[PDB]
Amino acid sequence: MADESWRVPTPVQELAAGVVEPPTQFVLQEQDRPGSGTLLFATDMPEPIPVVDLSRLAAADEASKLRSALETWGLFLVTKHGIEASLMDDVMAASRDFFYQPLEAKQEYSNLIGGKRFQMEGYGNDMVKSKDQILDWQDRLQLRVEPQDERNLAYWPKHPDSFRDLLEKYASKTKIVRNKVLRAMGKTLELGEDYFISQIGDRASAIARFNYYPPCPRPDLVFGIKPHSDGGAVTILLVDKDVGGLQVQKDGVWYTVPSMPHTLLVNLGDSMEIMNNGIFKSPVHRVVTNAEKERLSLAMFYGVEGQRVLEPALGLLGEERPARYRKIMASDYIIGLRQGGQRFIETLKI
Ligand SMILES: O=C(O)CCC(=O)C(=O)O
Ligand SMILES: [Co+2]
Repeated sequence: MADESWRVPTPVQELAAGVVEPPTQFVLQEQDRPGSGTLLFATDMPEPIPVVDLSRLAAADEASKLRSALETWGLFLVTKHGIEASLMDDVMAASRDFFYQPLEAKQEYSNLIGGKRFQMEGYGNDMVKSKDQILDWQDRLQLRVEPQDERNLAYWPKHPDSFRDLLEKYASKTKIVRNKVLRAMGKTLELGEDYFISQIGDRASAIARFNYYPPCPRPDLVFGIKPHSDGGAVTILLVDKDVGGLQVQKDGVWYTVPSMPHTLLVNLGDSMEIMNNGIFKSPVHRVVTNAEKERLSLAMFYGVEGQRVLEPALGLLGEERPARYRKIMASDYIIGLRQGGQRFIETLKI
């Protein structure tokens, strides 16, 4: 009937080889470009830089840093998070080893069912919904890590042969970090330390996303990953070798997210914004490319169980305090998120 072979994009790592212009499907309209047309993409983030010593989170001055960071930016760097540098280095080395393999080897894990049907899990790109869609300058391998009995290990790279063990160990380590952050948030919001852990639920999704950003000859014309907020409750992000690129939006201004060696980045998701009545909000963020080197990151997305109603916590609505978000089942929120200027969560504000 009709040819829709534009739904099947070639990996950017291939398209980026040796080019001096970005192919047209990556080029943003002038007013949408990182510097809107200029070479100045972002402002340096002002002090105090949002940094949280996770081992000292029970101390009041550290809790005050976490609260200040979440109010101001919706994210923070974490130090002393309990994840050994050797394991952070190895999981990102395993990722680099996978992306460096031949296209043939990587497409054995393709997220294009039968070579044509997008699904989220596997190696490739995000869904192409229309011919005129501007694509991001990245590829990604995305894997469902939790619940354990829902994993499809056929999409997990078999080479290098320690990829699976490294990801499993790392994910179990980021779950500890997740819970420590969530307990500190329940405490500062006076909701109980286990409030958000229980809202999220024992079988909640945890998804690993290994991002690969090839060098781009014209970083002013494309996004490595387009402006967005994460949809779940909390994201724990690891950037290999702290290569720059990540930026965060605040009051319409884009700020470079600074790096610290051996740290992780925690950012809130939209589901958390609703659950906490907007006290802390989900930050809009993006990745700009560079001309010199590839950039690798690993995001651990912690979602909320699908049938949980997302709604402002009851403890935040005492004393006739008004709800600022309509309620919505978590699976319904994700569905609305994947629909096509205005972010979906704006439709829920009251
Ligand atoms: O690569 C990064 O630093 C950001 C990744 C990100 O925003 C995402 O995968 O949702
Ligand atoms: Co993100």
